[PDB]
Amino acid sequence: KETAAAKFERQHMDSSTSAASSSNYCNQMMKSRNLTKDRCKPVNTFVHESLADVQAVCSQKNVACKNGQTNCYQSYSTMSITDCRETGSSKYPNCAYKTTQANKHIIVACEGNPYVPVHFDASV
Amino acid sequence: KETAAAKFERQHMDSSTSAASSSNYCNQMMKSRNLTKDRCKPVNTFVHESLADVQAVCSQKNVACKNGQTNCYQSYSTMSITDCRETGSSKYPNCAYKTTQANKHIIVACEGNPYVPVHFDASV
Repeated sequence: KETAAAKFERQHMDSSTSAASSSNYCNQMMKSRNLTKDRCKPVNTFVHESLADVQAVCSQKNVACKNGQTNCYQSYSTMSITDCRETGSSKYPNCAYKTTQANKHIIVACEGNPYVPVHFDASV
Repeated sequence: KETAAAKFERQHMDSSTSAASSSNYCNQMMKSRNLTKDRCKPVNTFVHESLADVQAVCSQKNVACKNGQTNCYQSYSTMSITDCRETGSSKYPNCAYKTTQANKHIIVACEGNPYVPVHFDASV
């Protein structure tokens, strides 16, 4: 069964780009991650920094997650992220996305042994 | 001297084809890619997606290489590859290959700075 730790890397990690490099990053990036498989996942954030630089956020500032649960942590440093949003107009099997490059702190939910990111909570 | 990745690119990149269109793709390719120069290489797989998308597996699912080395990576997406097997009848200077075509997940060894595919570990 795909694990929660691998799901996060599949949906949010991208260490080979320094940042989204063109307006098409999202449309392809999202599909290759199989995020358009059963339907337009509507919004998705990608991080272009090391898995370690990211797993390390799990030891950074502890913050309450948007769900009220307390396993979240916020990046001390800002990180290159690429934000991906379904456009009005985006429509399952033709899902379409606006790609925004940004540098901001991220919030991830952490769990298990290595302690690593299992859910992407938000960028600030 | 040919780089390990230029070599990877010569031994398995095949981006001009969606896939092998005949049982003779294999005999044709094995020879041109210089792999039958000193002996009949017995086994070898060609991948039919952009170099961009193979290099992209280098940020995909970390997996252990056949040798225990961990700089291997498994493709989130399945890919069309053509499998080439040395046939009985094949006799070095007359190498013959069985051509097998499928859509499967691939495993690459990655190395250096750009991080790129240098080794074909396996298809799943």
